[PDB]
Amino acid sequence: RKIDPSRGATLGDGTPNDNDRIEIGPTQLAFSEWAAAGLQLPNLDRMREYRWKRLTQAIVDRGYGGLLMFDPLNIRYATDSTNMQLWNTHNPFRAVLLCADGYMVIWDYKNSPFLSKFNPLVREQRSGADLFYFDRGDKVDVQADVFANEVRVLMQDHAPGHTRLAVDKIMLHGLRALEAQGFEIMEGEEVTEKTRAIKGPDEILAMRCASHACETAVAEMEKFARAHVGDGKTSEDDIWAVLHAENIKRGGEWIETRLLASGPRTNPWFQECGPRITQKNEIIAFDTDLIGSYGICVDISRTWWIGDQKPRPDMVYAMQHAHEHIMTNMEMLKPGVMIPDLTANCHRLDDKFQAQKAGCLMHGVGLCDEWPLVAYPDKAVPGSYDYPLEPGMVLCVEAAVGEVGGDFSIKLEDQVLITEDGYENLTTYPFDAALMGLA
Amino acid sequence: RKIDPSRGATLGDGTPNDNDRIEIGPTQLAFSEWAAAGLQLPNLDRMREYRWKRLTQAIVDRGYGGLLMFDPLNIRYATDSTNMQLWNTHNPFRAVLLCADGYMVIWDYKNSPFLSKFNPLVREQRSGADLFYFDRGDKVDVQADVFANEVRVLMQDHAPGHTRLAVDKIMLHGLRALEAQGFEIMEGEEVTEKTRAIKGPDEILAMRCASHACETAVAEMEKFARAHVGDGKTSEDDIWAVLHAENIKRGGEWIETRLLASGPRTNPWFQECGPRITQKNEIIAFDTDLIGSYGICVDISRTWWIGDQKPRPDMVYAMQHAHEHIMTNMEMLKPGVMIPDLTANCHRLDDKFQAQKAGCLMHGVGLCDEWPLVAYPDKAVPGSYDYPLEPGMVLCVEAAVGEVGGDFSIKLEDQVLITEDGYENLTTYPFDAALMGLA
Ligand SMILES: [Fe+3]
Ligand SMILES: [Fe+3]
Ligand SMILES: [Fe+3]
Ligand SMILES: [Fe+3]
Repeated sequence: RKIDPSRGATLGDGTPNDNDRIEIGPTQLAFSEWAAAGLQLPNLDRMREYRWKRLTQAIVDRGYGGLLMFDPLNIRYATDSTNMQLWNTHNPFRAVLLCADGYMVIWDYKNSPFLSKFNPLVREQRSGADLFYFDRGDKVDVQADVFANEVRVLMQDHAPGHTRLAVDKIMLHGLRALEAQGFEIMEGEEVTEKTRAIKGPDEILAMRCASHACETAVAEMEKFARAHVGDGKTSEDDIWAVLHAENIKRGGEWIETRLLASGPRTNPWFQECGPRITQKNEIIAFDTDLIGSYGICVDISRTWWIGDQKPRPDMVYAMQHAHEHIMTNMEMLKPGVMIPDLTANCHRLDDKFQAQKAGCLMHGVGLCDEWPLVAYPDKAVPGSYDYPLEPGMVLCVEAAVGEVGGDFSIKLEDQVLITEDGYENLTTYPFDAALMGLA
Repeated sequence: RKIDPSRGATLGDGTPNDNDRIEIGPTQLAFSEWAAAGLQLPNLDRMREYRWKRLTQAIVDRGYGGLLMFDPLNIRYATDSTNMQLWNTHNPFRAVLLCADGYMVIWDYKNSPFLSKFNPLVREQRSGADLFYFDRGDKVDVQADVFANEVRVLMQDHAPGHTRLAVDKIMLHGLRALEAQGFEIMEGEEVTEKTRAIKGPDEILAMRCASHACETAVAEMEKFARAHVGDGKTSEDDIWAVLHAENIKRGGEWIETRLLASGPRTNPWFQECGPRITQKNEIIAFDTDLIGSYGICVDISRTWWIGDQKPRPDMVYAMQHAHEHIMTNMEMLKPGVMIPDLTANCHRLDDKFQAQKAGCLMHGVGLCDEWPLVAYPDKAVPGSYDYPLEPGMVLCVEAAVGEVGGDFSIKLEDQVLITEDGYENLTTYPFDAALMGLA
């Protein structure tokens, strides 16, 4: 029973054309819009092989025996398998071990070993890596030793002679149990972040699709906002709810922040989306921070003016300054540029906007916000990110622009791929004409 | 400028009646529905004080000097302050120290110290507790020592003589830095889970509101499903998206899982909500797993039959058996009953449903799934939860009922309060009359 009657045994991404399959993914709505937009689809099998090969090599390059992952985003990277991702983020029930020979094992939720079976690179599905008080109460320690012994045996068989085990993050009972087994615990995030920083061809294709779906969802939200803002009942939450639904309808997964705000709640930036009733002749600013189709993060920001009056002149200047900030900074991007040189040479925001500027001028992005973080000169730490940009990295380029004690802020941000030659702005979403000083 | 013209300086929960305030919360939509339903609103101030006093007492009772929290759900319990909750769950940028004398400090996101200022119990807003590779690269270790020295000084001043410091979960760099300051690191979750297990009166009021908002959101989803399932395009994701949007519109926060499935995808249970095109004359089953209004978790499950035909007799039996399971198990609940006695005396599912039954027959709930976990007899571990039920505990009571290799499952679950001399089922959502064999 096909989900897409117009295709053969597989969908355009190589997955089975089967309405009843376990595996989820983009909806027919999403696939339809991508085809209309002329987008080439990723091949998921080749994508999954690329990530696994790259992560395996990262382990080998460091002389480690294995990498043990409890962060659901790292688990997603290694296996492309989801399972209650958001519950998993703060309940560590799940683990993946990847050994130096490429052998990969998942410890999954006891009731659902079938969820990663679609990926043959996952060689075993086990259970019992859930080492936290809710799940095991006063008997965490017993299972921690069972689990740590399993990891020892796997490492003995698939990484013999290696005692170095990289771990991204683990509960203290698990840490103690692994150390008891003889492991020297290495920093797993140094491995995962640097590995994930370079996207293969299929990941870039997935991201193009995710970017399109997100921009479409945002367009629905803009449509809702311009039609309903100022009707005396429409709140920030009402507007933001459109983005939630439109993302989910296209096979997206969640939203990381609550960064949509209206009017004076845009300054200081990082106030959260809430019940505030929106008003005519006001700024609405937001940051998608969105985990979208194929599980790819799309992290873009736009600021809107909605009203019958024109925006104030200080608003227009702020918007122009913000847009100038990200376009100038984006021009720095090409392979071989050292991250601290991005910091040293970035566009300078006016004195009045310096106190409230964003936490970085750029950061990586893939399955969520990722390494590197490109700090502004006054916050940058020498020796923290001494590495060059490379083709296949993706960076979001940020501008947060507002005065201390001001009654609005501008937030703009684009998602940019590093190419062989330089860069490609993936983001095609319009900038507000009125705020840009146009008409 | 009031957000509610009909009230004075405060809203019904005692928060400022101010459309432009920083603090978020339930929307006017939610408040209106609750007022119409005759629900008493929580007093947030009294609620926050209750939690803080109880958490401090927990630290004192154990002979600890303090509790350091990086889990966003624990931070929300201690402070009632949110900040990019979902981003926070897998990016540990945030921390709260609560000392034995009740002194409480938050290290927040550098750019947003203002987010917890509404709670005067939070005595200081700092920054620099973000000890992970994305945020600090190769210089995590330097700040980890800065942060650990700060914790030492606070503990010297507010818990003199104490070397025991409970920690829920911390990055390894943080762990080593704290231990280097002379702290003995204790299990923080044992403190937070047992503290959070007893709800004060305002928390229970808050939960009654969240439950009502959730059931309203679910009713919208049921209306959408019964109207649109079987139209040849409506997908699981389309249906589920209604729950997302209606939650956000009422001031809810997120959904923890993807547990909605249609038809044969309901068996085995734990398949994820996806692109599947729904069909007339099929089961749809779901678990809300919802973080709702006031940040209260509402975790209920229902199973629907949608179609012009009657459900099969085995579907009716399974549904009635599931309903019998949770009503029988619920009837065991009262103060003083020992958790392992719930396990020992629980309703027995038929043999053919035993393999695929849920991971527990009950579990606690508050800001999310919480201690205790009441396991079925064949999984229960002696000595893991040797504790009695107490008034103020809230337990979800569930049933997953499906045969190995079967083409459907039933999922039912209600949310139940322990009272002074028994229990009160908080959940009023209907059971499908056709599946119950009543229609
Ligand atoms: Fe962002
Ligand atoms: Fe960003
Ligand atoms: Fe649940
Ligand atoms: Fe549950």
